[PDB]
Amino acid sequence: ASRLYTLVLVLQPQRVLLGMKKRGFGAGRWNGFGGKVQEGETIEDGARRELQEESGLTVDALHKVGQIVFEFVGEPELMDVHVFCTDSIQGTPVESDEMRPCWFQLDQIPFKDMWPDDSYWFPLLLQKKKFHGYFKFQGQDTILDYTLREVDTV
Ligand SMILES: Nc1nc2ccccc2nc1N1CCCC1
Repeated sequence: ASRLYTLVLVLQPQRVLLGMKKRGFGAGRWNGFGGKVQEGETIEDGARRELQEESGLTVDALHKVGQIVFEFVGEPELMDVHVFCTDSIQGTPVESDEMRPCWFQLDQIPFKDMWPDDSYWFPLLLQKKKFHGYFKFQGQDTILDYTLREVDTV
């Protein structure tokens, strides 16, 4: 009863890359890069493809850092989001009709213009912790309840 999704954060020692969606899913918020996984495609392969297609970057090594399940009250399908980190990229991010990438110093993460769950798990990602999480939403701006715990293996 869930659909697989990937989310990739390009995290360097002093900055992180986010992209502003110009429309569709996530318009007007800063997002990591990702999307649905294809049939016959592993999750790690889906994440590499999604990062490259949406940001224009080429990634060597991806590290699995978390798994987050999203429930939207009333919607049957859960979103099972597999979160990845990387610091080994080649290229320059590309702005397209769909996405506007920007680098953010770690102290200037725009949490007020991101999703409400990001304020909870993003700090774990930034200090190299792995996590498993669950968030129940009503709409897109209200967390009804949640769980989030640090783990040794994702
Ligand atoms: N992190 C996200 N939180 C959301 C909360 C409510 C509604 C939608 C959301 N989308 C998110 N992300 C976009 C790509 C994966 C994570």
